[PDB]
Parts: sequence; C-alpha cells; structure tokens
Amino acid sequence: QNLKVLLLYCAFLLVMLLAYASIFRYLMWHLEGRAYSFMAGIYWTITVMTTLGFGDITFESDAGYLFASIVTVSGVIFLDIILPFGFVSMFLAPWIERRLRYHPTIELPDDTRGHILIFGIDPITRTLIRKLESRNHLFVVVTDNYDQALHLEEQEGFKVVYGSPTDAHVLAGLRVAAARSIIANLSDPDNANLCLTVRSLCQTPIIAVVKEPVHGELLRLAGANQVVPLTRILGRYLGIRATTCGALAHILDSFGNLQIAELPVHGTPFAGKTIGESGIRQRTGLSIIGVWERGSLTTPQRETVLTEQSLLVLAGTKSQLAALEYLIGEAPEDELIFIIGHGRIGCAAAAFLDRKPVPFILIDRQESPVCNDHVVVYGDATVGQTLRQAGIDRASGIIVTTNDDSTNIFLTLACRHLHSHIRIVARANGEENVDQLYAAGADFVVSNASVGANILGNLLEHKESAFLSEGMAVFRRPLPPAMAGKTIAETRLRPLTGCSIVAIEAPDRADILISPPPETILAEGARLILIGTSEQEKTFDQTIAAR
Amino acid sequence: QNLKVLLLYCAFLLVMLLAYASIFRYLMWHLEGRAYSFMAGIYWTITVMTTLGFGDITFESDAGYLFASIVTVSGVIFLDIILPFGFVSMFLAPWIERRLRYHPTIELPDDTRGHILIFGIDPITRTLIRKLESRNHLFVVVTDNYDQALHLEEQEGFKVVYGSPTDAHVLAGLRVAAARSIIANLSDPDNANLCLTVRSLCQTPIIAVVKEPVHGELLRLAGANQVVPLTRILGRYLGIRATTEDELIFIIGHGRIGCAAAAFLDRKPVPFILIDRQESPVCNDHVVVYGDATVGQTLRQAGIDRASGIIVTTNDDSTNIFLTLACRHLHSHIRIVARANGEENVDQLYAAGADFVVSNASVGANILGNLLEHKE
Amino acid sequence: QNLKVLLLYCAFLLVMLLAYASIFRYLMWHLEGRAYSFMAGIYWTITVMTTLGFGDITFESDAGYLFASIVTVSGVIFLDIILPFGFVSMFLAPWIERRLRYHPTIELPDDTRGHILIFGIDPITRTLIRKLESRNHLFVVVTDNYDQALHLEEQEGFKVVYGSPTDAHVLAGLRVAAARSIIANLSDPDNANLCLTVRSLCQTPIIAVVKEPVHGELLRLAGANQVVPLTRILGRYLGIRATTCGALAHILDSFGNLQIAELPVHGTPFAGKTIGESGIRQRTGLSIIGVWERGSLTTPQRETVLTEQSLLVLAGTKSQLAALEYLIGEAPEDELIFIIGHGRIGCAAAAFLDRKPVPFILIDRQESPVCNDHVVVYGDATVGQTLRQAGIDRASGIIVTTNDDSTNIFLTLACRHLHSHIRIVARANGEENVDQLYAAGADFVVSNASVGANILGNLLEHKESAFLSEGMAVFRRPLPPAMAGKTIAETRLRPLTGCSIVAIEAPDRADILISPPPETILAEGARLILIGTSEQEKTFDQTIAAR
Amino acid sequence: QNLKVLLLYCAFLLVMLLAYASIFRYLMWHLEGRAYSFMAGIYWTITVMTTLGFGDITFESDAGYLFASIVTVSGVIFLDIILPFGFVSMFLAPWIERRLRYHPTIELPDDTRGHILIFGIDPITRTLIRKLESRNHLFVVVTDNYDQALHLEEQEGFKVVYGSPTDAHVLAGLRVAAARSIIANLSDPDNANLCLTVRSLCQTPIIAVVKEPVHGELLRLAGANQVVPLTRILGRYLGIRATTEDELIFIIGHGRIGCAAAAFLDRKPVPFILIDRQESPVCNDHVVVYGDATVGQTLRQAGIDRASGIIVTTNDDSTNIFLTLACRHLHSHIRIVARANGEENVDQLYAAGADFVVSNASVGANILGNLLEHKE
Ligand SMILES: Nc1ncnc2c1ncn2[C@@H]1O[C@H](COP(=O)(O)OP(=O)(O)O)[C@@H](O)[C@H]1O
Ligand SMILES: Nc1ncnc2c1ncn2[C@@H]1O[C@H](COP(=O)(O)OP(=O)(O)O)[C@@H](O)[C@H]1O
Ligand SMILES: Nc1ncnc2c1ncn2[C@@H]1O[C@H](COP(=O)(O)OP(=O)(O)O)[C@@H](O)[C@H]1O
Ligand SMILES: Nc1ncnc2c1ncn2[C@@H]1O[C@H](COP(=O)(O)OP(=O)(O)O)[C@@H](O)[C@H]1O
Ligand SMILES: OC[C@H]1O[C@H](O)[C@H](O)[C@@H](O)[C@@H]1O
Ligand SMILES: OC[C@H]1O[C@H](O)[C@H](O)[C@@H](O)[C@@H]1O
Ligand SMILES: [Ca+2]
Ligand SMILES: [Ca+2]
Ligand SMILES: [Ca+2]
Ligand SMILES: [Ca+2]
Ligand SMILES: [K+]
Ligand SMILES: [K+]
Ligand SMILES: [K+]
Ligand SMILES: [K+]
Ligand SMILES: [K+]
Ligand SMILES: [Zn+2]
Ligand SMILES: [Zn+2]
Ligand SMILES: [Zn+2]
Ligand SMILES: [Zn+2]
Repeated sequence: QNLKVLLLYCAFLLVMLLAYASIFRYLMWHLEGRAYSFMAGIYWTITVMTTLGFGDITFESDAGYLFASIVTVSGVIFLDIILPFGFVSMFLAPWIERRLRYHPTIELPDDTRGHILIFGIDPITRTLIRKLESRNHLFVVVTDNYDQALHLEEQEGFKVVYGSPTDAHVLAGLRVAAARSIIANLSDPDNANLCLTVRSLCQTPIIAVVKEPVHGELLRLAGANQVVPLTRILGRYLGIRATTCGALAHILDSFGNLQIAELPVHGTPFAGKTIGESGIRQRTGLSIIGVWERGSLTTPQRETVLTEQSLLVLAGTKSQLAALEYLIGEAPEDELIFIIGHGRIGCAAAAFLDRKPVPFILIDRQESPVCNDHVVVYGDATVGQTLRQAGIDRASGIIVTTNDDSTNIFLTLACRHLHSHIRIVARANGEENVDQLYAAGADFVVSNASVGANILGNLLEHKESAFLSEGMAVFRRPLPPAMAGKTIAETRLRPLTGCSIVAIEAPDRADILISPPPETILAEGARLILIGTSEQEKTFDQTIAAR
Repeated sequence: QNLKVLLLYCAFLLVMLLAYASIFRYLMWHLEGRAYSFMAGIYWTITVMTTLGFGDITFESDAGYLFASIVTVSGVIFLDIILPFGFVSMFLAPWIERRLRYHPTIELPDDTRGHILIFGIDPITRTLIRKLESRNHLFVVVTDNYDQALHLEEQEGFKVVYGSPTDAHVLAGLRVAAARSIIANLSDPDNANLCLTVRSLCQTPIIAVVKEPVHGELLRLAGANQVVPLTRILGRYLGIRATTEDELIFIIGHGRIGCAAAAFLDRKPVPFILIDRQESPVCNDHVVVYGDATVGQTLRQAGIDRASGIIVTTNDDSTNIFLTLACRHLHSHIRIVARANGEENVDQLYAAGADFVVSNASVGANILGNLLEHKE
Repeated sequence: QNLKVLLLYCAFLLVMLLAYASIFRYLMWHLEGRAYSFMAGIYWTITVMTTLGFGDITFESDAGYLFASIVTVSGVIFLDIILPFGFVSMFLAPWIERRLRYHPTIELPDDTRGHILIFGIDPITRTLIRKLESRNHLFVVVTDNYDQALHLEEQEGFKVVYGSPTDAHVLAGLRVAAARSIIANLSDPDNANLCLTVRSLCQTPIIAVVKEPVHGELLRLAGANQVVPLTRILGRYLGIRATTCGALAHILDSFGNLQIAELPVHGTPFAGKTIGESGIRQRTGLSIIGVWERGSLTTPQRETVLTEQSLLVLAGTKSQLAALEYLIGEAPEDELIFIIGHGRIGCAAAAFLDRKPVPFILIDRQESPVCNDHVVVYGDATVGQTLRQAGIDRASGIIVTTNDDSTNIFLTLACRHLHSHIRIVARANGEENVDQLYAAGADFVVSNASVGANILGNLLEHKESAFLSEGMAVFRRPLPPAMAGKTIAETRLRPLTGCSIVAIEAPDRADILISPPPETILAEGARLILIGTSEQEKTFDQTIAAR
Repeated sequence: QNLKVLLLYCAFLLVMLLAYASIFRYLMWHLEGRAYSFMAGIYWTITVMTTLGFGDITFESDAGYLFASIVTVSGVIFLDIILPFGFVSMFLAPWIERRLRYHPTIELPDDTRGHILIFGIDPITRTLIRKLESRNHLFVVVTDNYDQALHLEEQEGFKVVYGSPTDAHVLAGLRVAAARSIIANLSDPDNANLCLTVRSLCQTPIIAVVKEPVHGELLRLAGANQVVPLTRILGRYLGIRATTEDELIFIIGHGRIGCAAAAFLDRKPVPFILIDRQESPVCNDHVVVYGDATVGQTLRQAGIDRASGIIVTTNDDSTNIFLTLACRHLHSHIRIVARANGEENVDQLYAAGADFVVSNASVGANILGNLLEHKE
C-alpha cells in the first residue's frame, strides 16, 4: 500500500518538474525574449526546487520573479516538508506503533483459503504448529486471551487472531468456510459450542480433542468430524509399557474382518531377535504393518532387530491375534503397578490396566474432581516414606505421571536408585525433558507433546482420506492367481471395485510394501491389504470375479 | 487546536516576509541608490530565507551585508529549526501519548449533553448499546477497571470513561446533570452508593438493575427512578416455558435466576429438583442437590430420568449448550428450556436440542430499551 | 544540564563564525590581493555555512577553493548533522523514554533537606499528602512495589522513590538524616524494622502508625518518637457516637493535675442550647478548649449553638469532670449496640464500649484472626434475615463498620428505613463517601481518611513542640492578682519559669483565647492554661513568687 | 556494527566525490574547452552536492546542464534522504527495541568463556555475586520469570539471561560447555532436571544447593559435583548458639531450618518447643504448637516463661526483628538467637536484643564462595 503512495508521489514530482520546465521556457520566451532548450529547462527547475540556485539563469521581469518564487516555494514544500513528513507518517509511525504497542489481529483477510484454524493452544498444539511449520502450512491460532495473543505474536511461527472462539461473527472473520481444517482443543463444553457454531456457517472438517472419553459421542453430535481422546490414548501408552512383559493392545476392529493391534516387545520372546527370526507372520498369519521405535514408524525387514523398546503394529483376524497371545504367552504372577499421579492421564492408565486386569496402586496428593471409580492412596509422592508406606517395594512397575516434568525426573531418579529392578514408565509433558527422563533411569518415556502432534498431524495430512477412511473399513485379500504377473495400473482394481491398495507383502517374507506405486508388478501368492467402503468390500470378490 | 497554532505561524511568516521585502527596498534605495520593485523584494526575501541564493541581487555595502545576514539567519531559525521542531513538539508528541501509551478518558467535554451513562457493562448493556444505535445516542460506559477501560476502547459503538463511579468529582466530569439518563447496573450496594451520589448533584433519571427484588425498595429510596428485577424476570420466564400428575422439573443451576425459576414453580405448584455445584450464599428456602452437572452420573444420581422437564441455567453458555446436547441425547423428547447469557449462543442452544431459549441479553435490553424510550 | 550543552554549542558555533570570518579576510588578502571588511567576512561565512551561496564573493585560487570547501562542509556538519542530532538526543530521546517507560527514582539528590518521608501508602497517607500539598511541603513516598511506584508517579502530587524501606543503603539514599520527619505506616513488624534501621543512621523524628495498640511500647523501643493507634482511635470515635446519650471520653491525664476529655452533645441536655446558656464552665469549673463540629475545631463563644452532632473538648481536674458527668447525668437502661464488622476498628469500637460497659453485639462474616476475646455472631449482614435473627430489633444503636463504603451506605440505608428511631454511626473508608452515608440516614459519620490525616498532620505541624510536649505536662493556673493589668511580653513568664501560655479565659465567660499573642493585656481574675516540663510546673509557683 | 556501515557509507561518498570531480574536469574540457584544476573539481562538486550553489562555475552546454542536474540530484538522494534515513533506520530503531520496550537477553555471545551460571537468584546468591566482585567474574543469573528478568536488569553487578533453565537449547546459548562453574539453587526436582540436562552437554562442575539432605545423594547421582545442605547447616548453627537441668529452648518457626535446629537439639539432648503457624508439609517427627507467634498470648500459652533460650527462625526478617524486640522486652536476660535472611537486617536483630545472629546470606555465600575458589 505504501510503496504505491511513495512512488505515486514520485510521479507527481516528475510531472511537476516537466510542467515547470515547460512553463520556464514559455516565460523566458514571451517575457524576456530568451530561448532556452528543454535540458536548460530541466536544469533550471531542478536547480531551484532543489535550492541549489546557481544564479547563472535568472529572470529580470517581475512576472519572472513571481514565477521563480512559486517554483522555489514548491520545492521547499514538496521536498523539505511533504517528503520527510510523508516518510515519518507512512513508514516510521506504523512501524513504531506495531513495535511498541500490540495491535490485535481481529480478522483474517477475505482471500484466505485452505488454512488450519487452531482453537486452544497448549504443548500438543504448540508442537503441532512447529512440526507443520516445517511444511509451511498456514496456521492461525485463535485465542480470547489478550495477554496470550501478545505472547504468541512476538515468537510468531503463526498468525494470531484475538477473538471469542464461539462468536460466529469471529468465525466468519476467520473465514472458516474457506478453511482447510479446524483443530478444536478447547474444553469439552467450549468445543461443543464451537462445532455447533462452525456448523451453522460451513461444513469444514473439525478435529476435536476430547478431555473426557465419554464426551466423544457428544462432540460428534455437535459436528466434529473426528474426535481424539488424548488423555485416554496417553494413559493407554503409559499402560502397555508398564507391564513386565509386553501384551497385545487392540486398536481398531474393522467390522470383525480385520483387527489392528500393537505390541510392545519388552519381556516378550521377540526381544533381542530379528523380525524374520521371530517368525511372527509364519506362526500367526498376521501382518506386521510397521515397527515403531525411537519415534519412527519404519517398515519391517527380515533383518530388522527388535529391541526392548520396540513396538510392533499388527493386522489380522481375531484368531490370528489369539495365536500371537499364546506365543507370548502367559503373564507373570504378582504384577503390582504403582501409578504416581491420578489426574486424567493417570486415571486413564489405571483404567487401561483394569481392562486386563493388572493390580495397580494410584497415588495422588489431592482427590480427583472427575473420578469416583478409583480408590486412591492420598499423599505427596515426593515427601519421604509416602511411597514406602504405600508398599512401593512389592511393586513390579511404576508409572510416573505427574503434571510436572522435574518431579517426574526426580521420582524416576529416586525409584530406579532404590529399585534397580522394576519397570519404570515415565510421562514427559514437554519434549525438552524426554531425554533426561531416560537418563534418570526410565525404561520407556511417553511424550505427550509429540504423541499428540503425531496423531493430530496425521489426521491433518491424511485428511483427503480421513473422512473417507471414517465410516470405511480396511480389509486384507490373498492375491488371486489370475493376476500373478500383472501390474497395479494394469489390473485397474479401483475403477472396477472402488477400493485401494495400501499394502503388498511377499508370500514367504516378513517384508511388506506400504502404499505401492501403480507400476508395481504383482507376484504370485502375495497378500494384499486394502481399504474401502463396506459396500465395496463385498463388491470386491463380486466385481473381481466378473472382470 | 493544532491547526490554529500552525496557521498562526504561517501568518507570522507572511508578515515577516512583507517586512523583510520592504526593508530590503528601503535599504537598497537609501544605502545604494538602487530602486527595486515590490515583487523584487518578495522574490529576494524568498530567495534568501529559503537559502536558494541566486546571487543576482546582492548588496555591496556593509549595512547591506549585515541586513542580508539577518534575513539569512531568520530563514534558518524560522524554517529549518522552529518549523520542524514545531511539527514534532506540536503533533508528533500527541501521537505518543495517545497511541504508544494508552490514555483513558477521565472526563467528558464541558458541553456534553443528552448522553446516556452506563455503569456496569455486561452482555445485557452491551446488547442495549448495539440495539439503540439507530437512534444514535451517545452512550458512555464507565468503569473503574483500567484493563476493562482499555479493552472497551477498541470494541466501540460507545465512549469509555475511566474513574470511580461513586466519586462525585468523577460524575461531574461526566456531566451527569446534563445527561439524558443513567443505567445503574452495578451491585446492589454499589448502585445505592451511585444513586445517592448522583442525587446530590442532579435529578437525572436513573434506571437501576437490581439483583435481589427485596432491594428494589431501597434503590428507589436511594433515588432510582425505575427498578428492574432482571434475574426474577428471567427466572420467571424460564419457569413459564418449563410448563406452558407425575410432573418433575430438573433445574440445573441454583444461582439467582434458577432460584427465581424455582420460586416460580413453587407457586403453581410443580415439583422440581435443583442442582448446583455450590451452596447458595443468599438463599436457604430451597433444597439443593450439590454436584457438578457436567462431571458424570451426577444427573442420573439426582434422578433426571423421571423428570418431565429440564431447565438449564448456568452462568456459562458453553456449559448450557453442552448440557442441552447431553440431555437431548439421553432423552429425545423431554422438554428442555435453556438459558442464553449472550445472544451469540442462542442459536447453538436451539441446535443443541432446546425447545425454548430465554435470551438474557435480548430480554434485558428490550426492557431497558423500552424504559429508555418510553420514560424519555 | 541540557540548556548548558545547548548554548555552549552556540558559543562554539559563534567562535567558529569569527574564526572563519577572520581567516577569510586573511586569505582574500594574501592569496588574491583583495581587501574585505569584518562585516563582509561575517556575511560571507554565514552565506556559506548556511548554504545560501550568493556567489557574489568567491575565491579564484585553489587554496581559496580548499578553504571555501572546508567552511562549506563545516556548515553541513554543524548545522545539518550535529544540531538536529544533538536535539533528537538531548531533548527528544529523554522525553520519549520518561513518557513511554517508567524509570524508577532509586535515590534522592544529596542536597535534599527537611523533607517528609512517607513509608506505607493508603487512604490516610494519601489524604495527608493532598492536605499538606496545599502547604507545598516536600513529600517523598517510598515503596517496594514496582506496579505501585508507577501508578503514583503518573498522578504525582509527590515524588516517588522505589526501594526496600528497610535497607539502610536505601535510607541513606533517601537522606533520612537530612529529613524533617518520617511517617512509618507499614505493618508493625516492618515499622519496627524501619525505626531500628533509621535510628542506626540518624535521630530524625519518626511517627509510627501502630496496627495493634499493644505494640505501641514495642515501637517506641525501636525508636519511634510518636506512636498513633489509628484503629483504636477510630473505634473509639465510632464508639462515643453510638450511645443514645453523649458521655465523657477521657483523652489525656497530665499527671493527675489536668485532664482532657471530649464529650459528644447528642442526647445530652446541652443539645439545642448555646454554650453560655448551658453554663458548663460555671457549673463544672471546667475549661471548654474547643467545639469540634463539621470537621472544624472552633473556639467557644457564649452564643455558639451546640447541635446534636457537636463535640466539646474539655480540660480540668478529676473532680471537675465528675461534676459534668453528674450534670448529664445518668445513662438510659437497656442500651444495645449492634456493631456490624469485627475487624480491627470494629473490634476497637466494641473494646471501647466494654470500657464503660455498654451491651453490644458483634457481627462479621468471618472469624477474627487477631482477636480471641470477643464473642461474635457470624453472618453476612447483607443477606436477608441475618440482622433480624441477631435481634437487631431491640437494638438502640448500630455502628456500621465494614471495610467497604458501598456496603456501609447500603446497610445504613436499610437500617434507617426499618428502624427510623435508633442511633446509626457509620464508618467512611474514603471521604468521597462521607456525604452519602449522611444522606443514607446516618446520625454521625466517622471518616478514617480525614481523622487519620488530621492527627498525623498535627503531629507534623506541631513537631517543633511535639517531642517537646512529649514527656511534658499541660497545666492550668489562676492568674495571680499581681499581674492584673500587665501584658504577656511584659510579665516575661517564659524566661523566668520556662512554661508557655497556650490559653487565657475570662473570669465570667465561656470565652477563651487560644495561643495568646505576646501583646495581650492580662485581666483580673483570669484563668491561665499553660504547658511545660514537670520540673517547670513545680518551679512555676516558686519562680513566680521570687520574681 | 553501526560504526562500520556508517563509515563504509562515508567511503562511498568520498569515492562519489572524486568520481564527480574527475567527470567534471573531463566534461569541462571536452565539452566546453575549459581547463579546471583538481581542487576546482572537488570545490565544484562539494558546492553542488551540498546545494550551496555559488554559481561561479557553471556549464553552458546541454550536456553540461544534464551532468549538473545528475550531481545535484545525487547530493539530495545521498545527503538529504539516505543519510538521515540512515541515522533513523540504523540507530534510532535500536533505541526503541532496547529502551522503550524491554528486550531480555536469551543467549550469550558465542565466545563467552569462564563465566559462572547462577540458577535460582536469592539473598544468598545475590550476596555471593556482590561478594566475589573483586575477583571480577562474569556472573550470569538465569530466570524463567520475565518480571524477575526485568527487575534484575537494572540492579546489576551481573548479567541476566531469560529462558527455561531446564532447556538444552537454552543452556547451549548459555555456553555451559565453556563455563567455569554452575550454581544450582532451584528446587530439588528442578536441580535434578538441571543437572541431568547440563550433564548431557558437558562436564562443567555443578554446585547444587539441596533443601532436603536426604536428596543429597540423588543430586550427586544426577551429576552435581558438590552438594550443599544449607538449611541443615543454618539450623545446626542456630542450635549451637542456643546452648554453647531445667533447660528449655523455644524455637519460633518450624520451617526447614527451624526443623534442622530442633533435629540438632534432639541429639544433645535439650528439650525444646516448636511454634509455627502451619503444619509442616515435609515433616512429622517433631511435635509442633500451632499459632501465629505475632498475634497475642500465643507465646505465653505455649509456656515461653520457663524457657531458657529462644531461637527466632521465620522466613521473614521483620517478623524476626519484631519477635526479638518483644522477647527482649519481656525477659531482659534470656538467651536469644536470631535468624537473618538477608544481611541488611543483621544489625537491627542485634539492636533488637539478640545475643547471636546467624546470617543466612553471609553464611551461604561464604560456603559457596569457598567452594567456587577452592574447587576451581
Ligand atoms: N508430588 C506428587 N505426588 C502425588 N501426586 C502428584 C504429585 N505432584 C502432582 N501430582 C498429581 O498428578 C496429577 C497430574 O495430572 P493432571 O495433569 O492433573 O491430569 P493428567 O493425569 O491427565 O496429566 C495431579 O492430580 C496432581 O495431584
Ligand atoms: N456445571 C455446573 N453444575 C451445577 N451448577 C453450575 C454449574 N456451572 C455453574 N453452575 C451454577 O450456576 C450458578 C450461576 O448463577 P447465576 O449466574 O447468578 O444465575 P442462575 O440462577 O441462572 O444460575 C452458580 O451458582 C453456579 O454454581
Ligand atoms: N456484609 C458483611 N457482613 C458482616 N461483616 C462484614 C461484611 N462485609 C465486611 N465485613 C467485615 O468487616 C470487617 C472489616 O474490617 P477491617 O477493614 O478488616 O478492619 P477494621 O475493622 O479495622 O476496618 C471484616 O472483618 C469483614 O469480615
Ligand atoms: N509469625 C509466625 N509464627 C510462627 N511461624 C511463622 C511465623 N511466620 C513465619 N513462620 C514460619 O516460618 C517458616 C519458614 O520456614 P523456612 O523459611 O523454610 O525455614 P525456617 O526453618 O527457618 O523457618 C514457615 O513454616 C512459617 O510458617
Ligand atoms: O524556446 C522558445 C522557442 O519558442 C518557439 O518555439 C520559437 O520557434 C523558438 O525560436 C523558441 O526557441
Ligand atoms: O583586509 C586585509 C587588510 O590587511 C591589512 O590590515 C592591510 O593593512 C589592509 O589594507 C587590508 O585591508
Ligand atoms: Ca530437561
Ligand atoms: Ca455460539
Ligand atoms: Ca459516594
Ligand atoms: Ca534492616
Ligand atoms: K552569480
Ligand atoms: K548563486
Ligand atoms: K540549501
Ligand atoms: K543555495
Ligand atoms: K546558491
Ligand atoms: Zn480414576
Ligand atoms: Zn433458592
Ligand atoms: Zn474483638
Ligand atoms: Zn521437624
């Protein structure tokens, strides 16, 4: 806006120069009978407006004096007054204001399209923003907290809009209809308010982070396209790690046709072994769709070594998972898990361990305001003897799940020093503490920030097939001998059936190809894993038989 | 003010020009025997004070040199020093004390007349201002809270004054005597203070919004012209909608309004159940079940199944929406009457499953509006 | 500092002008054989430094060119660079800093003498400062609260120093030794800390406002020259006003020789009557040393009318006060005083009423943290029925003493409307509410702010005879017939005895002259009231008999 | 940095001058057949770019006019626009971001070496810095509290960094690897976090101040080189002074230090009485009389009459002074040992009536000082 005003002024200046130069020649002629060239006219007019004033060309008439004077004042006005004033008002004042006084962004420009609206800032969403700023996605966080909007604009890896997240006028200004996605990370009541409100304007996909798993149905009702029970998921993860030996954890039941389950490898026979050596696919009929270790979901190779901290992601039928549990097989007796911290996550961990069930003890300094189902040992786990008196000694595992990382580090530090034998699973509230938790002696660390972001991020990047894969089922099919040699693009499975190929695995290998390219040549006896509607899964073996 | 001093300066300049032009001609004549025209004196003086310096017209005498030096230094003092120092001191300084450091208005212009003072800004009064904008009144809201004065400075269809509502010196700079009307929407003790204070200065009509209907008489006594028991009115509105045996009405929220609702259902009578997360500080005529309506089995363990009606009356609209959603989810047909604290939430309450929605802001503003128009 | 730097620059500029002018003439001569005058030299040098450049006087030599150039650059540097920069750095930058950013005054300049140090800001001291700013006394308030020091510098009717009030380094910077007086209005422990600390530096008189009357001796021990029990005094004042009829309140016992007592006139026979009509001096032998009414301690005239709100200040012997109490004389039965608010002042009021004693009831919403001696009826006096249930009906008086003026107004409003008969005494925390308390129906209002300031102010203005009148006694003497006609300055009572004349009263009048001028002619039979040491009160009748 | 750009500009100017002076001579010659000296070219160019404009040397040709116009516009662009815009943009802007809006230091210069990091500023560490100033170390204190960073910016004999003490990215910009020593004076859990974090970057020696002596072992385990149990030391100091039957010692204040004092008197043994206004959150081996030592009969109703010694150990120095005064007032000769939290109060405690005064700041600093010098 300002460079235009700047150089539009330069246009006016230039036109003024020509005009005065032209009139200068006109007057020198008609008033004094002197002829000057165009260059002389420019030269004189510059000399005067610029106040150099050589004096080698002057008028002698009064009318020439009046004109010289007019041109002279014009220079003083348009080079010594307007120009610096224009500068101090179009450049300096705006900058000094924005740099001395926070001016809240109330509204998003009309043209904004395909942006990600973030409602409710916290470690999870802060980590999300940093993780997808590495992709340079357009993130707008929205807050109704003035002191917060300030703080977020100074280290702005993101634009901030200050406004009530539940006003439709605000949402309109945020251009929610034009938005790509929306993360709803407010309280459950505010989220409910937000979804209903956004839904009154648009059909933009909303991802809600629910604080109490029972409110999930309620938030879908309000209009959330996806609901993520973080504290439950986080508790579940502190849970599967706390047992002395690893154990299956069912993730998705895709109609009873295909199950997805995860298995931590600690304490299991598979620990220390390589994948093909453990022979899981051969003995279970399961598919290993990935090895999550060190924060990276990698694809399974035969020579890939499973460590105590590894976690297998598995897919197969209900009976194939039962075979795996037999191979493990039987849990050790007198398992006793101390869960320090009885907030939402601590509660979630205990609730997961009760699903099995595994004997646990909850400790917290205060009584839960939300839970009435769990008996808790009240005490400060930091003040001496409190853990001892709770029977920390006959414990086989400690989950340390406090809202404070330093306390978690300190507890992990102490427990591992007094009980070098037992399993220690620690909660990291920020990723800046994960390493020290390990250094303190924790066997595994669950990092809320990254886990939360990994989920939300994947729901975001796989959005184009998220609400597609929502209501749809993932299934597995033995590659029919008819296509033993043909390529994916040649078979044309999608325009006939409507399903997609998300995995191919070899008949006698633990090696699987994830999301195969259309030029992939299909081998004989191979096993396909597909995803599609519950009307395309039945119209598969039908349509594939017809053509 | 800035224009006058600036153009008063231009006048002094213009005088100084004519002065120097004339002295120039006078000296040129008497000192050097040269005759120059009036236009030549202007042109020369402009030429020298502007530092152009053509040099085509110069004195040759010492006295002419001395004069020329004086006019040169004048141009510098008055165009290159004072004029720019003028700019900065005169109107770059107002820009700092009004744009870099927030300066709240502590007084209205002496001649302010016909304005409606607002004491106690809230959804109701904010809705009132944004409702009567087509009549174009000058609404002035008054707060003694700096941060609130600051936030109300940008969100505007109204002016903000900052000072103690109960200070007579503050009300005078507010020009109460010349105001059209006062809306007193502070606490009952504060309103009483305000009325008595205003009544010591003037007879400006006051509309007081009262929290406890028993205090209505006291507020009229302090000097309020009208008294509006909004919470009683709002509660009566909810109770009316909850009905028009085995009839049982669940009233979630036992604040002042939910209380008014139950006070209403007492007269019918229709049996009800009050739930609140707190013991009431002002009431002890009603039996309340304590608990957070949001947490869990709280509503079930209060017996919300054999209820025939539900009134949602929390001071928080998102809570209201959430409860409405949850109740409509559990029981597809049970009559739900819901409270909207701000009119921004009215539609989501309906979308949540409510059968009728009482809109506090809209109801308050209408009463207050119809009181501002009909009384004045 | 800056105007000196400003015009010292103008000196350098001027010297530069002369120098260049002189050299200009020197060079025109020796380099070109041209002679110019001094005026021509000034004229040329100004023309060039100022960049006018007429061109009617130029050099032709190269050395003349070099010189013209040097002078030219000098003007650009010293009129176009230095001068505006010097301005933007000595004028603009300091102002913009002080006006955009609060710079705390850490220290008082060395030369500061005779200033009043204020430690502990509140309504009392805020009122004090405004009351003695009308005298233009030098007030420095000291605070260790940053956010407060800011707030006080914007509406500065006073300089603010930001610092720990108990650091001797701070006190040294405050120049406590050079100070006139010091008001110690911190907590009792901080005050104790302050006195001891100040006393380690100087002997500057300290006035301490004690929060708990029992700590008074403790604070004198620490070094306070004067101790003021505000809450006790304030309670006492709500107390003497709450009874249905006025009653003597003893103030000072000057060794048993002379007592000072105050008497509110409400309910007494003296109400409605004029002073000489009530004939108090004649019937009691007392002196009426003043009539406090409407915030003004006036002198008593015979025709002065006593109203229900008046308060007599009285002086005389123990027996003369007993005579007055008989004249009153006997209090009405079934007195019942409701005291709403049981903080320090409320407690003080009850404690005063117990000195008599008068039956009272204390009401408060919380239990006192400091008092264990008073039985209190717990309740919110605002929520309905609470007062009724307390038996507010058989009350003869209500003291309303809450920390909140609006609540006091509202209570006063309600009580007077439900009980138009009973005595209502209200507490005003700020003077901006005193009038409305009266308008609400209060019979008398005690204004903490003004009362506090009136006391502190008088201890300050009478400082030159405060620590003098501290340890000294005030006494009254019948004017001996020997001086029946002589003038004060002629008697020479001070250089003989050492006492002072602070009052003269006529033999058959209620008219008294306060602080008589030395030219006063003494009448026959008159009664003198004097003040002096307990060694000059005995060496009075001795020295006055000898000469 | 500002000097270089500024004087690099002067160089460009000087080049431009010589350039224009030479072109001037060249054009004057080839275009007009006039020969001018080098000095004449400087003088002319200075005359034109500076807008003086003597006019004694002017071209007569169009090409000479065009050139003169170019040099004139150059003077304006480079002396009346860029140079002043240079001033403001180059060093009037740093003045706003460093003097009108506080900018905390979030990182130390890359080459910072030999500095002592302070984590947890308090009277002890503040006394430590102001004590070792004669050795002239570069003390850097680190806070994660903005307002505290701000206040510590003015009160200085030390530098202030602002960031999370337990962030590895923050400790790296703090150049821990090249630091002389670290004083860890946060809470026990925070100290543990800090040690482990520092130990992942470097082997810089750490002196941790520990609150609960049982946690000493844990802190060494986390990586602290020395562990200092100050509160135990301070309490032992008080208990030593309270003594060197019917001996009974009143210990006012049952925080960590007063506890340490009583833990000390247990070993002798000398019977004592603890008074505190609160139940201890960390202790339950000692019996405590609850009450505020200041309020009233509290000390008498605890039996402070038959006490033979009194230890004042409150976290507040004015409270300590006040109690000492009151105790010395009641009993003229009873041994009183008093705690000074900051050394500013040591003398008033003595003036209050104390027999011995333990100065936390002075004792802490000496230990920490003698640990900084002797270990390094
Ligand atoms: N030292 C401690 N000992 C026992 N419990 C603690 C301690 N410190 C914190 N806690 C508890 O840990 C819980 C924190 O969990 P919270 O953040 O509130 O929910 P969530 O479990 O989902 O993270 C709190 O309830 C808190 O009381
Ligand atoms: N989740 C909740 N469950 C039960 N009561 C609630 C809940 N949230 C708010 N409330 C109650 O709503 C009341 C607010 O009262 P108020 O705004 O004065 O009028 P109303 O009668 O409409 O509730 C409070 O007493 C508060 O305790
Ligand atoms: N509505 C009320 N009903 C009863 N007591 C009240 C009410 N409001 C305030 N109070 C009490 O009045 C007392 C205020 O006195 P406070 O300022 O604390 O000491 P002081 O008596 O010296 O002024 C408080 O203890 C407070 O509890
Ligand atoms: N007026 C008081 N009466 C009794 N105890 C007090 C009083 N003021 C402070 N305290 C106590 O002093 C204690 C402070 O403990 P701390 O600073 O950790 O070390 P210390 O052992 O020296 O007291 C607190 O427990 C606090 O309750
Ligand atoms: O510059 C003025 C000019 O005006 C006309 O065009 C004349 O023809 C020309 O001779 C003259 O030079
Ligand atoms: O201005 C220069 C002057 O120098 C000497 O003083 C000469 O005597 C004088 O003739 C000349 O005018
Ligand atoms: Ca860390
Ligand atoms: Ca809404
Ligand atoms: Ca008032
Ligand atoms: Ca001190
Ligand atoms: K010329
Ligand atoms: K010229
Ligand atoms: K010029
Ligand atoms: K010029
Ligand atoms: K010129
Ligand atoms: Zn639970
Ligand atoms: Zn009720
Ligand atoms: Zn009491
Ligand atoms: Zn202990």
